[PDB]
Amino acid sequence: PSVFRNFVEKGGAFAPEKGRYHLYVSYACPWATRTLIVRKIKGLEEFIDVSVVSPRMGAHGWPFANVDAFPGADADPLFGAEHVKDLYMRVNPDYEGRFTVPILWDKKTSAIVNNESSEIIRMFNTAFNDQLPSDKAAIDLYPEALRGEIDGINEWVYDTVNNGVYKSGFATSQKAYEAAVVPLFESLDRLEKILTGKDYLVGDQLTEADIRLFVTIVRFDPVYVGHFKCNIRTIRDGYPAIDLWMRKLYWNNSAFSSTCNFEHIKTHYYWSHPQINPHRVVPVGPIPNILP
Amino acid sequence: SFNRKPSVFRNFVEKGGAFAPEKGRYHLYVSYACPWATRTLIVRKIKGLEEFIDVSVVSPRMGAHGWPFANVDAFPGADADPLFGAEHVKDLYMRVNPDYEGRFTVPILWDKKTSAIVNNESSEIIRMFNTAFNDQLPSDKAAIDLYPEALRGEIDGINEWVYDTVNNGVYKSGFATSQKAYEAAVVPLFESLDRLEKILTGKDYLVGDQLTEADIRLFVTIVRFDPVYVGHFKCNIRTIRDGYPAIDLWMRKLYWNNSAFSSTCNFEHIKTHYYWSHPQINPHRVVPVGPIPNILPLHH
Repeated sequence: PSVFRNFVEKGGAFAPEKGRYHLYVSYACPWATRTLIVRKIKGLEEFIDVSVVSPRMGAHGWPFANVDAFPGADADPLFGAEHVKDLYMRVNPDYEGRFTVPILWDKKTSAIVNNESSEIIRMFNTAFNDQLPSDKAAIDLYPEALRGEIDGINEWVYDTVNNGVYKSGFATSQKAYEAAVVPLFESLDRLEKILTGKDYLVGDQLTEADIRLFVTIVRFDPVYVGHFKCNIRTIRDGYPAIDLWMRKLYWNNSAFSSTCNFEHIKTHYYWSHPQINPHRVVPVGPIPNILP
Repeated sequence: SFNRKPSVFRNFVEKGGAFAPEKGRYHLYVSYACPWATRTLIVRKIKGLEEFIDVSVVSPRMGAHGWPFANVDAFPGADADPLFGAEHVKDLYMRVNPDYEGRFTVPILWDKKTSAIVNNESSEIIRMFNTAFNDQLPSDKAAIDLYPEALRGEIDGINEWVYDTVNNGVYKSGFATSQKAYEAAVVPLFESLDRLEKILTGKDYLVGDQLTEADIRLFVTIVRFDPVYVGHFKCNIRTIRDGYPAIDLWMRKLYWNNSAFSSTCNFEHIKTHYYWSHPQINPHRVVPVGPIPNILPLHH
């Protein structure tokens, strides 16, 4: 239940202006990786900067490179912040919500525009088109011919897959655990017969629906199988077409390979959850992280 | 780092000795989840001793007081203690020696006549179940020898590094409290699994093209490798199903073609024990739906 739900739209308080917005993310959080993937498909590395927090979350939440100097992590360049908490309590000092990543930060106002990944990739989809080159501005991860159909698939993929892995690993009872994994793999079987032969989830063109499914499927086999007990079967050997669909987004599209740091992924989940893995031991994991 | 503790009771059921092979004299305390106990049960049915040694099945939900019996924890397939009404396996060790400071492991070979423990080392128990009782068994069951002396050099050879890197290596992988000790155990394990993969390629048994104990000591670990050991012990470099086809296929030929490996294999007891009994590896005691199925069919 994320707060801050404002959009960067022309003629608004948050207008698409170059070098005005900063994106606080982690390479491990799948909702943050959404924003980053879309940020590179449309070439916005000149409109939105990115600070990568350390994956070893704990006690004080997401830390920055000054307190925890993990490879690939950035220090906070806007403020002297040590943890993501500092940006939330900057805007509201009695904020009782959570310190969720990603964060799209407005430098000009010094406030949070949005931290809901579904919308950030969608404002990263419109808004900035006037200032982008012709090829990168042509990309549309949400054309309205197949829009309504995307929200349909994105809705049950969100509930059973994107979030289903989380109610699997974080469940504290056997009953709640089983209530989450079975719909997860049932929807994975439904997704498996969708992507048989097809190369994309919808309409022969890469869409956000592929992206919201990719960031969780890319972490299914390394993390979600062992750490979240989503082990009915693996995407590697149980879902061959889902597997192959994922690897051609990975090896044939730069916005998925450069946005995928398995070190941050596996280190975060296994280290920052002491009540699922008390000794913070990260397995050598499935080798390799992803097949060719 | 995980350092196992050796067994204290190491007497044998042999010739004119204190422990002679007499029908209905010995009681075997086991659990369907313990792979070292499952050794005893596999050998007990290959050589047909179900009328010489009875078996009490301990509840798989170990915890606090160690292995409990069906009277304190009523899990399906678990038995109560019929000889002394014991609540936990600890009681049988403490019965014979009230100043016994060791651990309360299973299996237990109990001498009813002395009211004492004959043996609690699985490596030797499967070897006394192979000798001793041959005079009293039928010809078919007495002919079986899981340790013929022609191959008593290959068996101890393979059994030595299979125990250290595979049988016990899986335990020092999962029970490790540090990243280095974890990595120090998983790498030799899968290295020995690669070596095991090239041995059993084409072959039907580990040594000399016949069912030996070495096949039995390796089976009890491989059959639970994919269900428990991958997720719970983070031994997930590869799975036996899709990474080691010859080890996998070797295991399924012992499972589906020999009843003494299927009837001694209760996956529920296996998966419930490891996930419920280790609150320092899985604090909320949640047992995954696991790899489906527990073991692949004989045609794959």
